[PDB]
Amino acid sequence: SAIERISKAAHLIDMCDIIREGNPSLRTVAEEVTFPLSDQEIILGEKMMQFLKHSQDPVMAEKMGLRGGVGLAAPQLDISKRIIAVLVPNIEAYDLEAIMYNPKIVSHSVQDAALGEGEGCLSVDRNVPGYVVRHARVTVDYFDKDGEKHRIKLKGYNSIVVQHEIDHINGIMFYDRINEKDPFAVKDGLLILE
Ligand SMILES: OCN(O)CCCc1ccccc1
Ligand code: NI
Repeated sequence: SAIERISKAAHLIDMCDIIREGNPSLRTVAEEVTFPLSDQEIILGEKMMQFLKHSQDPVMAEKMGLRGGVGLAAPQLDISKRIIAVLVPNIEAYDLEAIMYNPKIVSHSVQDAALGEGEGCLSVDRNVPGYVVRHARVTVDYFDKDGEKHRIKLKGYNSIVVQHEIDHINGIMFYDRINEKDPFAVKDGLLILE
């Protein structure tokens, strides 16, 4: 069991725990978690966040052969649960740090946005150029490990990152939102971030 081994106290998540394109799990819609959460579901959230921090540490990422990341979704660990972790650094130490259970976008702006540099994915071993078109702004509802409900409004990079992870729990990949015809086309109402 993926969640079983990953939740072991001694286990440290690394690239070998992350599945890549081709694995059906990434195109499957993750199942919602029920409350109260099991101890394993809470630990998994914590393990995920620990992974993000490790991936962001120079020495850690190096020793563990980790690809840097600011977000991670359970499906990427072959665990089909609606659980995601986000850790966006400020340029406190973080612009956004959260472990979200059953996250859901309850409202979004008409205006769209996309990173000028485009996007990458820990489960995708290749570069796919293009603007990943997303909602500029979103209001997201989610539950924390204690089952408490949170409603937040995101913009800029945080908005992009959370949408990328929520897409994972819905079986969607970043390149699914890039314009096939013109990967770098700038449509009306599209806000390029940079
Ligand atoms: O699932 C997360 N992951 O593969 C790491 C990439 C996170 C990310 C990077 C740039 C723009 C949006 C999201
Ligand atoms: Ni990804």
